[PDB]
Amino acid sequence: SVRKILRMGDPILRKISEPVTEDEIQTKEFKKLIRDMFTTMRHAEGVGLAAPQIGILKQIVVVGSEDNERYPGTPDVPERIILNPVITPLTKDTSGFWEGCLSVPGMRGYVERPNQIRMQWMDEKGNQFDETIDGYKAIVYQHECDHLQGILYVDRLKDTKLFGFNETLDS
Amino acid sequence: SVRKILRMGDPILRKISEPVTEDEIQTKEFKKLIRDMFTTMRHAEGVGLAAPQIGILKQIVVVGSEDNERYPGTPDVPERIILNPVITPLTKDTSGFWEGCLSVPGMRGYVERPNQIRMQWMDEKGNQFDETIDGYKAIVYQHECDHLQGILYVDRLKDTKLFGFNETLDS
Ligand SMILES: CCCCC[C@H](CC(=O)NO)C(=O)N[C@H](C(=O)N1CCC[C@H]1CO)C(C)C
Ligand SMILES: CCCCC[C@H](CC(=O)NO)C(=O)N[C@H](C(=O)N1CCC[C@H]1CO)C(C)C
Ligand SMILES: [Zn+2]
Ligand SMILES: [Zn+2]
Repeated sequence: SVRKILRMGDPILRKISEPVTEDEIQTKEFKKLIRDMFTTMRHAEGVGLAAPQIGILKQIVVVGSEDNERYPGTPDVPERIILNPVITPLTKDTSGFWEGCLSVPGMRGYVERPNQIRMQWMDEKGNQFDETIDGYKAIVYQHECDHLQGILYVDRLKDTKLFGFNETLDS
Repeated sequence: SVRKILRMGDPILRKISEPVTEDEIQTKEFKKLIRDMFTTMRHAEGVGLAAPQIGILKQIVVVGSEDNERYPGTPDVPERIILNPVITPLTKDTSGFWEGCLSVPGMRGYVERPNQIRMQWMDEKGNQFDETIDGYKAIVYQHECDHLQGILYVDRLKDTKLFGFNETLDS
């Protein structure tokens, strides 16, 4: 099923989501959340989603793009569940990008983030990873990992001049 | 008649509007602009408006809120034309306030501006003033005068946490 997405302004979006236990991942309730998250993300045509975005303060992320409409210039991201992620920048180099949050509808803003990061997470199965990510994925990943710390891209705008509504940025 | 209002993102909103000549104020075309600005502001239920907001880069402002049946908690702002305004802060004291711009629809943000300023302008008749303004008016005035220097309140947000959509801030 599809859940409602919290819009910027609601304080839930600024609170810190907490860890997921090695037990919760087996609860029937959990499996349903994931499903919802996905079904929810897919609906709004997003590339990722964070538990809080729907109201749950748990370190749970969902990514993956179904190689579809809009973005015929945006690479793909494999479906995957990210739990209790922890990131570390590897370089001071930056890659600019116009981000848009689902919680901040109709607006995009220019945001520079590091382009080489070491992330450590865990999947629905319990396998723990520790690889080094780069390019677009790192961007996605970082954006999502931010919500877990109660942070929206708007907090990182390089220059407020470079921020506006889609309707008019496309002109 | 009513004119269209530029939304944040359009670059016109970031360019510097230029002065109005002692002649332009007599042009029949001018008088029409004013009428339009007002009729426009009145429609969107605003307290003020700047030429650029409708597409004209001329230092022209329009203010005015009579029967405050719309917004209570605030003073009255008498109808008036402000031309070629120049402000100077008089104190370092600040007064907080949740501003909303017509160019940034459906959103408010907390903004602290000085509360004692010396403004100098000129009216449709050509009379030049130089008085010291304070309280809510100064806020309005400063807000409006900002749009002439190509600045939106969003540029002055105290803390990005304190910024969101009306729909959800009223909770
Ligand atoms: C680095 C993360 C990239 C964006 C992630 C968001 C999902 C989100 O809001 N997470 O919190 C998204 O799908 N955003 C879309 C977006 O801004 N996109 C999708 C393709 C790239 C970019 C537009 O250039 C909007 C249109 C819904
Ligand atoms: C500094 C306050 C002056 C605001 C001027 C704007 C008009 C504007 O955006 N001009 O550029 C306005 O009407 N703003 C309204 C606004 O923010 N108001 C109106 C009453 C006080 C304040 C919020 O309550 C919006 C909500 C329509
Ligand atoms: Zn987001
Ligand atoms: Zn404004």
